[PDB]
Amino acid sequence: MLTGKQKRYLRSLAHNIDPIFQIGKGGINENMIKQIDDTLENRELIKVHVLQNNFDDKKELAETLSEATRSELVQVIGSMIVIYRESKENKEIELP
Repeated sequence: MLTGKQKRYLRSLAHNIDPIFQIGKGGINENMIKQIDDTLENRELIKVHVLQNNFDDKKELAETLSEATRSELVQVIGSMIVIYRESKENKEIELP
């Protein structure tokens, strides 16, 4: 759904925002996504805080988080993941 140019614009949008769903250190747990699911299903931009600790590993989690969140990782900030879930509610979202 998201494309290169959309990631840059949106990647900054979720950068100054705070994560409301947090993944444990084990990796990505559905219980955590159960909340992220409703959390992101309501908003358009979701910045998640994952405790994978590893940097290249946190990205792999997006492979599972993005594919499960039906969204697209605009970027990953340390222990935070920046993703954009498809559009449903006309929120002031950009995506050229």
